[PDB]
Amino acid sequence: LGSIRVMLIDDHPVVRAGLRSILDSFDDITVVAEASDGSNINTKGIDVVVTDIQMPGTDGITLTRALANAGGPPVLILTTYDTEADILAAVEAGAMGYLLKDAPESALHDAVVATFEGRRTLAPEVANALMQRVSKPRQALSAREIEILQNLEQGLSNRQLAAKLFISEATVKTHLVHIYSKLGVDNRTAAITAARQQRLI
Ligand SMILES: [Mg+2]
Ligand SMILES: [Mg+2]
Ligand SMILES: [Mg+2]
Ligand SMILES: [Mg+2]
Ligand SMILES: [Mg+2]
Ligand SMILES: [Mg+2]
Ligand SMILES: [Mg+2]
Repeated sequence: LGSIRVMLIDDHPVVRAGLRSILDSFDDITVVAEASDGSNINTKGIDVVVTDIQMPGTDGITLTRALANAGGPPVLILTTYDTEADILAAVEAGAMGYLLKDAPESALHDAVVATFEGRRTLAPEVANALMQRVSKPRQALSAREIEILQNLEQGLSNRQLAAKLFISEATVKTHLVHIYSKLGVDNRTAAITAARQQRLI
């Protein structure tokens, strides 16, 4: 056949229509099927699946894995640089290709062809979006949190901490949750050890 037969999947018909128009505009690509999620999909006659991440029912991450399990057609995942979707889970799913939805049209064409030919598209723009999303610098422990650790080191219970610092036992407990998360621990003895190793107190 002269054209690569695409199934285009997106829960947002206003966005889907723009992508369809772009894909169909190439002489070597034809959108033969559309869907609004990844459920019940029949891939007979489909050369490439082009899919969104965020969709109700079966999302693009689950669809990617399902098609992989079936030995189904290869998948190109489209997203946005500022997506609220789980971009890390999408990348971990191991689709053949990844591209942003507002990439140059030629790049979308080339991504479809690459996907069809079984060549990976790990688009730098997607990689950059992933790094931005997952690499979040975390704030220092606050003065209050350091104070709590210094008193935990002296062996104070939650009640004693509350009495000494003039904050409620519930407020103490909330702080401890946050401290334990920052320290990578789940109890008070381990927190003290970590705070000592980390030279925090
Ligand atoms: Mg969408
Ligand atoms: Mg056009
Ligand atoms: Mg066409
Ligand atoms: Mg095929
Ligand atoms: Mg453009
Ligand atoms: Mg070209
Ligand atoms: Mg000290």
